[PDB]
Amino acid sequence: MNAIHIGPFSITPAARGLHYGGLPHHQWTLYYGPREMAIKTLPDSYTSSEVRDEFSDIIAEFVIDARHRYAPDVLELVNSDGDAVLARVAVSRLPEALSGDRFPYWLLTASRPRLGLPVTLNEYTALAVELSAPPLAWITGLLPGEVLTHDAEEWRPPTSWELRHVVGEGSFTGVSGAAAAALLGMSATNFRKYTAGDSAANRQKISFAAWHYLLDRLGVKRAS
Repeated sequence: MNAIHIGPFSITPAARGLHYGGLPHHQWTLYYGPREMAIKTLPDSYTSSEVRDEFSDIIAEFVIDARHRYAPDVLELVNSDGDAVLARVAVSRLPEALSGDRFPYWLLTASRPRLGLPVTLNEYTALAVELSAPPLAWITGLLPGEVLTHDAEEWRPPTSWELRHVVGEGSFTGVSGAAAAALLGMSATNFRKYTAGDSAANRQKISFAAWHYLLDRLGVKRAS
């Protein structure tokens, strides 16, 4: 009857069980941090991974909701007075020269309010290199800004709960602790001092530079 952890998710059994149809069950609750997500009444004869699996659909649609809810803005390349979209690019930040003929392409916002700027192809290229969003940028939709900021005066190290958004096989990147450690050039043992049940008594937290470098290597947030 031990509680189960899938990255930042938690499935816990209630303190006392119950009989249902003469057999012992327990109600298990799915938690995303403090948010209660789902309740299911499960036979005690269920293994741990039987409990775990019964909730993996509700988790999957959470992810789906988050990939959409936090998807980056998208820019569109069209011919100057052309008629089709020639390319699209997701961008984690908008170009500062956007508003309402020497140039042969327009870079357009894919959503209203429509902002545009005229660009040569080399200009479009430089912009996309600079601004392109990385594959898992939507995970930043779930982390607090104190953790994401490059302002060393306001930066707060992530908690193990926040770290588990991005490392751990049940995390939203799927990338395990041991792989994460190698990215940072540390031992698996040393990196796991940051993500543990007892990590509150581990005085060494992840460094500002390691964390932002990590988020880049995992494809969550460009170091720029």
